[PDB]
Amino acid sequence: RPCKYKLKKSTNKFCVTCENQAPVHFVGVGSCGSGGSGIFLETSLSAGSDWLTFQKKHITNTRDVDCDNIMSTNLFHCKDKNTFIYSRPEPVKAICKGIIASKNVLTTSEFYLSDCNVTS
Repeated sequence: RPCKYKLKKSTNKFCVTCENQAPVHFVGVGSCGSGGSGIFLETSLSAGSDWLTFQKKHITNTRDVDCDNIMSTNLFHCKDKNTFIYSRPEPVKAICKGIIASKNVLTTSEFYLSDCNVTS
């Protein structure tokens, strides 16, 4: 038990940013949230990371998270929240095709969304 968190689950699409035919940034859940401010509280995988690590960061092919055993995983850092996407890599990567412009579109399908938010 690393920290204390509250129970949040949903089932919906997600928004991201494609850069060189692969999504290297998260944007939002069921919508695309505008980035036109000096905010830096996000992971910002655009500079110093890739799509190849974006997957391991907050996506899984099997939700095994209980928000009490993540002391054993890479997420032991006691963050304020995280947003786990239970999907395959295909419906995430293939949202874009030929895009170099650092942009994507919101998905259309409904995936298992697994948030967990801190409770002090």
